[PDB]
Amino acid sequence: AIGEFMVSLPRMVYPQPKVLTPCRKDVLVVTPWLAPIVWEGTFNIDILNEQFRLQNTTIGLTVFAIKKYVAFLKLFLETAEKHFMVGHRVHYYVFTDQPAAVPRVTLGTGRQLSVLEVRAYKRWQDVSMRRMEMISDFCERRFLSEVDYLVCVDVDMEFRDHVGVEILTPLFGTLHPGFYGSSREAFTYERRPQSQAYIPKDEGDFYYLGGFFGGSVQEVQRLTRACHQAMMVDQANGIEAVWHDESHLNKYLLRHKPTKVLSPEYLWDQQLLGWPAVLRKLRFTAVPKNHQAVRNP
Amino acid sequence: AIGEFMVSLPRMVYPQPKVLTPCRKDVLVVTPWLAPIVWEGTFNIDILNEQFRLQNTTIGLTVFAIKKYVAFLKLFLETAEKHFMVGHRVHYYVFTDQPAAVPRVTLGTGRQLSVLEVRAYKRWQDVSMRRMEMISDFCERRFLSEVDYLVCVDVDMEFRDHVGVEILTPLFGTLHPGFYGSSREAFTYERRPQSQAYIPKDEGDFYYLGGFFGGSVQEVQRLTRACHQAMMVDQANGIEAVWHDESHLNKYLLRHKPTKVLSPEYLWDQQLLGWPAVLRKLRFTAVPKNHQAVRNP
Ligand SMILES: O=c1ccn([C@@H]2O[C@H](COP(=O)(O)OP(=O)(O)O)[C@@H](O)[C@H]2O)c(=O)[nH]1
Ligand SMILES: O=c1ccn([C@@H]2O[C@H](COP(=O)(O)OP(=O)(O)O)[C@@H](O)[C@H]2O)c(=O)[nH]1
Ligand SMILES: [Mn+2]
Ligand SMILES: [Mn+2]
Repeated sequence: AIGEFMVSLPRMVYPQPKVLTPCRKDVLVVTPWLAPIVWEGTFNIDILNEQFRLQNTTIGLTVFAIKKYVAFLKLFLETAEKHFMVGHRVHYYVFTDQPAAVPRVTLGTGRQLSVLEVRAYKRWQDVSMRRMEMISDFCERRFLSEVDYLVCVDVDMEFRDHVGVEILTPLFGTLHPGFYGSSREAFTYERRPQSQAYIPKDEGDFYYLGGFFGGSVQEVQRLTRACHQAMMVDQANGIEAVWHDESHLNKYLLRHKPTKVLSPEYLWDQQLLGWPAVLRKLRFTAVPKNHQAVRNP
Repeated sequence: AIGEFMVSLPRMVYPQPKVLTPCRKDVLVVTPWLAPIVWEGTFNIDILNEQFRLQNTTIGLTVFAIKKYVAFLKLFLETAEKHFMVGHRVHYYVFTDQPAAVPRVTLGTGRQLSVLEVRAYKRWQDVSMRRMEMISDFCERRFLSEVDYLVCVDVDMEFRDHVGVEILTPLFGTLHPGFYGSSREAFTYERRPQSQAYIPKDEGDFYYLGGFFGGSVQEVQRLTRACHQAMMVDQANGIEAVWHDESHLNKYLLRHKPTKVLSPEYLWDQQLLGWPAVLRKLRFTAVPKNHQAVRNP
């Protein structure tokens, strides 16, 4: 449940937060609209686990495995079992054009998996973009009755470390690992005024990822419906945003500020970007792929 | 309104938040349960004003002026007009045993004041404590229909600088200016196990003030009802907590973590504590008083 009566926390023994000692002095840990930016060291997971278990929180995790990307599911799901919301109720929703190719992964107690068959688009861009329509369609029925929060991620990934209830909030995005140190004029937002995703060079807070966002079911429904509608407008006008669904997600999160922002710990590419000092953990990471080969027949 | 459909923010030009630059390196700006700690420099008030004006937010401010404390109202209200939620809808609720002693203060547009007559208790401790009952009684009727948030403060105070929508959240407390640098064993929590306010020496996050707390009407109703009920249990058992309503508020906020914490900028005593470097602003400050004289006939 979200927003129900909250029972008292039990007695807990943990280190006192000290007002005159920051958790992290090397990074921004709160946005200018007072949303936490989630980095290792900023949260006590024991307190958060208590809060969320006392609400019997259920988390849905959506992942698309269309065409050749079914090959990524086994590692994705097996590592999710090790690191994603362990001890909490989890419902995986695997969207695929090949139900028979979904691997048989052994799940911990209180965790379930549903396979949702969908159509495969020819263009990888359309496969990526149509996730917004598909997620919004499934919010309207299944998700509202079955989960409290939705977490929507790419499949070409593996969990390596804890991804837990610290991320949960009405609406979150994740800082793209390529651009967290960049100035806004360098962000690869859509820059053509003819697109609904357009952001001028003097606007923007952060560059968020298309591959890891989420929130309450209500807020995820809103985001995905808005991005789908914006994409349909662009299609009618003969324009496709430079980075597809990610461009639209960035426009949405500029105008509807997220209530938490995840640091790049939560989506990293170690082959491309290494392991900087500012990252104490690499939690969820890119699996190397040959883009041209895996995206086409 | 709270939790209604949120329209898009307009285009705004403001400084980009930089991920590799903290707003404040000298203080903790987020709690271990991912609640912001509100200090100058951590928020862009223009973004926040937009968010809250787009929801047509109404803020109630409760203040008790019982017996001789009616003398503090003129300065309290006149300075509130200069600094408290300016541009937002405000409803002041002045609880008093002397309606005719409430000064005629000129209010800005969109602001109103209601005088609520209540009984005066003999003991200043009981006057302070019974605010919980009185606030919870008035939540049940007036406040739920009239305001979105409640802010509950002491009267023996003046505003000197901005106190605005940065504070608004489901539930907040304020760091006591005497103890923000103290270790938890030094906090003046109730230490007798016989009291409902009891907190052991190895528990506690912060020492919060009885004089400045608030939140949504629902959460303030919960807090005030719980503290009143706990006080009634103590009374039946022949014990009065060491710091009265403040002791109970501290117990409640230990077990029900606030969703924002206000820094001591928001309740300061300059005569007792000066103006430390860590305080960039003194927003709401103690008016000097002779405690013995003003609390008794
Ligand atoms: O043929 C495809 C292309 C894309 N995707 C899905 O769309 C996501 C985004 O595409 P991709 O991971 O290639 O984008 P990148 O991370 O490289 O930006 C993938 O993770 C898959 O979940 C898919 O299932 N099959
Ligand atoms: O005779 C009294 C005693 C207390 N109060 C109210 O109770 C609050 C708390 O008391 P006080 O300010 O004396 O406490 P302190 O700040 O000194 O702890 C005051 O601000 C008033 O709002 C009052 O109205 N009349
Ligand atoms: Mn990917
Ligand atoms: Mn006072």
